Amino acid sequence: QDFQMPKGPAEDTYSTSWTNVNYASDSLESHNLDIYLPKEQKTAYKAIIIIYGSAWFANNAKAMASASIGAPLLKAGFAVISINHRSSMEAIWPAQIQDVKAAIRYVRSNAAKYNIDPSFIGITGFSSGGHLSAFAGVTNGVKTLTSGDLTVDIEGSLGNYLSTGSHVDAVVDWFGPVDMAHMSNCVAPNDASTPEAVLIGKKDPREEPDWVKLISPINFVDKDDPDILIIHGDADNVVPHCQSVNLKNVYDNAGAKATFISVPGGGHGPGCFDTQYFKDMTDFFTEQSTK
Repeated sequence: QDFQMPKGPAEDTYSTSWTNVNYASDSLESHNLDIYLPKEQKTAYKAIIIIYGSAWFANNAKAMASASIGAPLLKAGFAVISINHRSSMEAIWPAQIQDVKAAIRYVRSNAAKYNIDPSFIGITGFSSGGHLSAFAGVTNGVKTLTSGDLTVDIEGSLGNYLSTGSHVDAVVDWFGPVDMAHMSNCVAPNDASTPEAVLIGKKDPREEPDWVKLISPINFVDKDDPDILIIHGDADNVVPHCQSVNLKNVYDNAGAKATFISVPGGGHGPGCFDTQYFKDMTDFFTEQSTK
């Protein structure tokens, strides 16, 4: 009757909540995040960072990501930290990834204050958030990436915790676009009308091999990189299934560890956010948290 779309995780799934905390020591809402500790109270919680999907367009949707995936993470026993990032329309790449990295230095540096054990900081996201999650899980320890004559600052200088590591320990990628060389028909780059074109500054990806390489985490997968779980629906009409197939193939051929879960009849979210696959995520994140 009076209806309210779910805003953040349900109230009974957490004991403690800090909302609209800035992680960049500035005044931008694109640089805020929210933190939730489980109901089952403990001395410390290992942490999972989450990122909304939005074709990189949104800068204010951390409550959607919380509402979608936060409850199973809280019930599994992890602190859940949901972040904002800047819109592709207000800062082109690498801005989004510098935001994620800054958010990570924030969580790790201040873990104690939030009763976070920084022993483990996993990361997850859906769609473009899954992209950003994955881009972090293949760039632990990297401050710039260069392709041809193009150089991008991945770590950035955002905020006041630059000495703290900006690394993540495990990744769950929910149907993210991770191979932009093959987004069109799964064989080619898209044209300049698409969200990756805006991400690289309204250039035609078909003309920009270097930009396309440096927004595509599939290009940096290494044997030693943190393990990853990839979940994609085989009827996804927005980001094609082939993306996740490719990412898994690359993890497999580089000597790294990827699990790929394909969701039959799964849309771009629909059918994928079932108990079954939330469990795949929480089981994964638990095994990683303990190993």
